[PDB]
Amino acid sequence: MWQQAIGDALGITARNLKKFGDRFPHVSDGSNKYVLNDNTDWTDGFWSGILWLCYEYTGDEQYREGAVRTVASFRERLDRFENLDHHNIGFLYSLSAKAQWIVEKDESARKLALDAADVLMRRWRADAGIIQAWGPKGDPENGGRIIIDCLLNLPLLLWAGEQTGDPEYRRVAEAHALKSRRFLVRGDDSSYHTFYFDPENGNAIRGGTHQGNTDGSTWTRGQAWGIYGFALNSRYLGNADLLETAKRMARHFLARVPEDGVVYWDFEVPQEPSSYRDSSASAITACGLLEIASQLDESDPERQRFIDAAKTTVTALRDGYAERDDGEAEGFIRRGSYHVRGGISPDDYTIWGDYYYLEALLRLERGVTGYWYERGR
Ligand SMILES: CC(=O)N[C@@H]1[C@@H](O[C@@H]2OC(C(=O)O)=C[C@H](O)[C@H]2O)[C@@H](O)[C@@H](CO)O[C@H]1O
Repeated sequence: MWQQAIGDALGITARNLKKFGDRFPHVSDGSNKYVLNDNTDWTDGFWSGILWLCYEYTGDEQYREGAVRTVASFRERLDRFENLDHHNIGFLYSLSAKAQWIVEKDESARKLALDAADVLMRRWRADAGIIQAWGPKGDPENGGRIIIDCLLNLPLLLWAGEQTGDPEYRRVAEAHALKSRRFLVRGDDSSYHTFYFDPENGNAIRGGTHQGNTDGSTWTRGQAWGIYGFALNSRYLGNADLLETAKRMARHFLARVPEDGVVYWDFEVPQEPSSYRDSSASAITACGLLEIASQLDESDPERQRFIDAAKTTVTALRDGYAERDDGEAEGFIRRGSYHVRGGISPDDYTIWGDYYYLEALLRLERGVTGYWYERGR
């Protein structure tokens, strides 16, 4: 039921690895070909994650060799501090360096991940009690802003905390997670994309977005980041409240899935066929659902209900958005959207979409849970 889907992904990945060389895929832009970069964006780690997933499934060394090469690329990126002045250090190094340590216990990868965790830690603003999303410290407009995406970048810190025994990692991680729950999540279980606090004291100011339709809409990927993100912090912290929030945001998402099973880019715009979609949001959510389920009690009937929703979602992605390995297609799933309001790849492949789509398949077929935490933790 999942072998066929995985099969096409494996084939597409093998071809890409040869085609791309040492370059990294980000998103497509009006075609079945990925636009590449020299490891300079926030999405580069997803390529690494895909390669490590393919290796774990097949045992095929060509995948492992490609992943190892990206790790070397990440060491260079880190020791040069190239475009890392943001919170996405987690997405970047959890799926690359920490991934290798999770897969084969490579001490060298472990240290790199730890090195990367230290840099991310210096993004914490004591006065505001948050981890700054974008820009250098004190940035006039972003110095006190947090984003729901950041929840997915906390696993790197939490993992490092357990690795080093340094309590500060978990302290700042839990604090930021709770702050996010109070201000980014809304009363109807929906969510804001970003939230602003007073840099001087950390007082709440306002919620808002630059990727969602309006400050008060629900950017589906934002919601997705929340679902999976809160569930991941929930696991590390053993926080029943964060888990509850994950489930709330999940149920909200599920009740707004359109007919073909894959969501539009924002829940608060007309849910019409001519509107852009965001397959990546559905992909992230499928993983979120499985993570939540994995934390529930067996007697919890909602557990199987989430697993089934995750399956239905992956199946929906497979039947309507997945690319068959036709020798040309470079992406796993179509119709992802990067920045709709901005006009940037609103109907294309997204490397993160591809990663979560595969992680979902690996979770469902082999019980392989990705690289957010140690296997068996
Ligand atoms: C480093 C940075 O700020 N990059 C911008 C992008 O931000 C990323 O967006 C997403 C996403 O899911 O789309 C996830 C990351 O958490 C976040 O840092 C994004 O805003 C993009 C839109 O055009 O612009 C980049 O500059």
